[PDB]
Amino acid sequence: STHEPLEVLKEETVNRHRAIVSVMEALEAVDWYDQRVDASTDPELTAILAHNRDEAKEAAAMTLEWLRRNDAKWAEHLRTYLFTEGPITAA
Amino acid sequence: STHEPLEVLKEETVNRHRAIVSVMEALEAVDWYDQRVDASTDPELTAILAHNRDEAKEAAAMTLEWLRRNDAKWAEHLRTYLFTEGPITA
Amino acid sequence: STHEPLEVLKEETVNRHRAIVSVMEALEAVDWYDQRVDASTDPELTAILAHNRDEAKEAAAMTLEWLRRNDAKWAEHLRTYLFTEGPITAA
Amino acid sequence: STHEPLEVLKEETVNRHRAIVSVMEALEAVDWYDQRVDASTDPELTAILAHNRDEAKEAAAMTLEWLRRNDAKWAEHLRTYLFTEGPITA
Amino acid sequence: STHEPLEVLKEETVNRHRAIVSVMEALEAVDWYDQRVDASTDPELTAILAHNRDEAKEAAAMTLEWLRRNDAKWAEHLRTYLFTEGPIT
Amino acid sequence: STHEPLEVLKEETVNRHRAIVSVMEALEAVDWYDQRVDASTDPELTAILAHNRDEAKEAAAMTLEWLRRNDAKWAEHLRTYLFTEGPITA
Amino acid sequence: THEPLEVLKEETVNRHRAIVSVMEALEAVDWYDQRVDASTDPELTAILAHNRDEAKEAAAMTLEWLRRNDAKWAEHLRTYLFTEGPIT
Amino acid sequence: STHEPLEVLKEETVNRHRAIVSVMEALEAVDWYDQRVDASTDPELTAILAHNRDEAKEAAAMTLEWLRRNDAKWAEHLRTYLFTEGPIT
Amino acid sequence: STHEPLEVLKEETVNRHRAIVSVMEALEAVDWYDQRVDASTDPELTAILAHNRDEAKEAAAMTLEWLRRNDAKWAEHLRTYLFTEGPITAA
Amino acid sequence: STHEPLEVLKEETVNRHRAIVSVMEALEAVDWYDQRVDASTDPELTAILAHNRDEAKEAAAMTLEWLRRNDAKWAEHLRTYLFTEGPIT
Ligand SMILES: [Mg+2]
Ligand SMILES: [Mg+2]
Ligand SMILES: [Mg+2]
Ligand SMILES: [Mg+2]
Ligand SMILES: [Mg+2]
Ligand SMILES: [Mg+2]
Ligand SMILES: [Mg+2]
Ligand SMILES: [Mg+2]
Ligand SMILES: [Mg+2]
Ligand SMILES: [Mg+2]
Repeated sequence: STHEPLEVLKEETVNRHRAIVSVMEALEAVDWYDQRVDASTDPELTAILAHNRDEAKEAAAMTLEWLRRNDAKWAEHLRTYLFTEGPITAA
Repeated sequence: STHEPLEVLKEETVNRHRAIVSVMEALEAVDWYDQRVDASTDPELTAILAHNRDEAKEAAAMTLEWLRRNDAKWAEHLRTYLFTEGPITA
Repeated sequence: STHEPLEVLKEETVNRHRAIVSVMEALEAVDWYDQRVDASTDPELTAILAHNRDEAKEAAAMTLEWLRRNDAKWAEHLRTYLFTEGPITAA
Repeated sequence: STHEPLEVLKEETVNRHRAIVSVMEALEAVDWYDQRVDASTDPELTAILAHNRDEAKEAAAMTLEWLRRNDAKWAEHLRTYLFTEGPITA
Repeated sequence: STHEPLEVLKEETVNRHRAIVSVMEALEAVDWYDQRVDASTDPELTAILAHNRDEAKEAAAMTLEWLRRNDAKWAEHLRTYLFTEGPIT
Repeated sequence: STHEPLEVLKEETVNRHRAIVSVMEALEAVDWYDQRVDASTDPELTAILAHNRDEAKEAAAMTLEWLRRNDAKWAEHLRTYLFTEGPITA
Repeated sequence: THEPLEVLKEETVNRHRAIVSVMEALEAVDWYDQRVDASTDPELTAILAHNRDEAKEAAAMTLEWLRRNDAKWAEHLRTYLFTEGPIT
Repeated sequence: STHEPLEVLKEETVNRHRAIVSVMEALEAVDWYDQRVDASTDPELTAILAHNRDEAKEAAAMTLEWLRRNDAKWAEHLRTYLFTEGPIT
Repeated sequence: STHEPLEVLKEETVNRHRAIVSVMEALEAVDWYDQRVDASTDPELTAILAHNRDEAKEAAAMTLEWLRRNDAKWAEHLRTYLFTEGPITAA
Repeated sequence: STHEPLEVLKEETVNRHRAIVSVMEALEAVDWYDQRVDASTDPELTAILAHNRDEAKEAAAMTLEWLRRNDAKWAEHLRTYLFTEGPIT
């Protein structure tokens, strides 16, 4: 699934890759479930879709914390920006 | 861009969509840049690639903070897990 | 996201479409998560990936039950094969 | 057809992959067949598509049972939710 | 799902489009199921896959018969080649 | 181009794969050529496209006869439905 | 298409139909020829090679249409086709 | 990037592959550039896009001549249809 | 061919979109042509491919100057980095 | 990520490939961000997207200069067209 061959990649690069694409897929799941939540005309499907939407938000948060713990620059930038107030582009 | 038609989606949903896919695109850029840094055999090229890799992390972090501010569940789950100690799943 | 234009589709069909593709995406995440579980050389990431692997299984299951309650043939074929013994083709 | 290389994947993980993508492809055919059932303006084609739609639902059902027999968590979660009454998220 | 817009296409063309992509999708499933039959190391799964493989051939054949009945050239060319002997060439 | 690796596939499975995808690609060209015939506003182009469309039906028909000859269930299922009368779903 | 139809000229849309018909024919020639090399069944190989060459013919016809209906295709095809010596 | 694996392909087949897909990629750029010429509302961009549109036409033609020189059936079929008069079919 | 619907885009934006993806496609032809130049074992074909590779570079160049003339930040950032000496990151 | 296999590619060709695709990916980021700048109905988000849009223009510029230093024909053609006035063609 990696774009470069595995023998030229440091083991750590490959685990960050596995974590990053797991976040990507959770995010995409959040977006698509929410869109189906707005568009659904069956209220029982909608509760299911919204529950799993929020489970996918959780999966993303866990895996982002791993990246933060395992990457110095994710650590610095996430601290710079998450849980702040005032203009985001100026933090 | 969207999966469902724009006319049945709430304004807020569509703005969050724009933020989510931007984080996705920055995440993917992080991954691909970093793999290229490992594999690059030109150190001037490697330096560019590694610099822009970290600019993409910042772009991701900015947009995720936006999601955090505009979505109750993004705020709750990011607060449960980010900047913690001990087993993440716990 | 539908193949045929929305105006020629019955509302129920579009609701089942939303359900089916949601199961498809959940299945896919189960598969991709589990493969990363085998391949991860970081045990912290592996635990995160396995936890979310199994939440994706739950989302699949909830949404198939919705399909079952809202489709006569899903109800029939699921009843025939799930929770059986002996050769599956022989049920 | 796998994301990770075959050599680091347990044999069962690869057979479960084969089952999951087969279920995925069956589901997609159900969906597309049903949409074409609604849209076809030739009632003969419509009968074919509806018949094969349901064969495809059956193929998904068979393979899902295989998953349930070969994965403790599929078995638990399918036991929690299928053939129940009342709110699915409860 | 069509390439040209629906307002400029004849209705029969659009039904034939529905039949054709149904055949393609069944064919693709035949191929992919059969490859998994070869590669599967769990024989209970292999049996499921081979049963579904062959149900997919049946869906293709039915829908190819619909095309044959609803398209003169499908009828001509399928008549020339199917169930013949000697070099297909 | 095979979903599974070549070393685990039987040679005849791989040749049927080569035949099957050739039929698919010919089928696709029938559909796309026929759609362009309906939509074209140049009658010379229209005549080219309808000519090649029907050539594509021929390549499919040829390769489907090969499949019939080389796969027991293609033979059985094709012999059940082609050149029949009355409701197909029987 | 790329752009929406309402901003496109009708000459451009017909050329598009011709161009992608050539592209698809070209792609079929390639994939057929690769399967000709790879096939270990000679009756299939004969079929695949036969249809390969029909696809070259479908491409050639449609290219003549582009030539007759596009001034620069007519110019560039005339410059290079059926020549000898360095193509550059 | 090839359909079949490289180890079972002739180098001739693979060089013709390189030529065919290069023509395909040029053909697409001609189409997409021309569509952008129609759609552009800036006359300078439009002028750039049209020039590069026509460079792509040239690249297809050169590479198509190589195919003619290296493939007996390319040679026969191109010589039947290019630069002719009357019904192409 | 736009991610967002045309009716919400500024006309100058869609034109810049048209120029950007044209650069992208020319860049891609340069890369793929060059790889075919290295790998090709026929020099007539390699010469053809090498000629068109460089024509594609020129197409990228022309189109990027249009972007430069119609977007201040393209103009600024391109003015900082192109035709410089010494470490590219430090300009 | 290459179309041809790495073993037949010169080391520098692969490096230029890495640089080219990096520019390509930046370019796409500029476009999609800018379209969302126009379309967003939340001004805080728009500010983020406009900032990141312009960071991506910068990455493209950096990486484009690297190409200019490592490819004689990029150097010639970039020399010809960038920072000029008058008809580009
Ligand atoms: Mg949870
Ligand atoms: Mg906790
Ligand atoms: Mg259903
Ligand atoms: Mg749950
Ligand atoms: Mg059955
Ligand atoms: Mg049956
Ligand atoms: Mg013929
Ligand atoms: Mg012919
Ligand atoms: Mg020229
Ligand atoms: Mg030039």
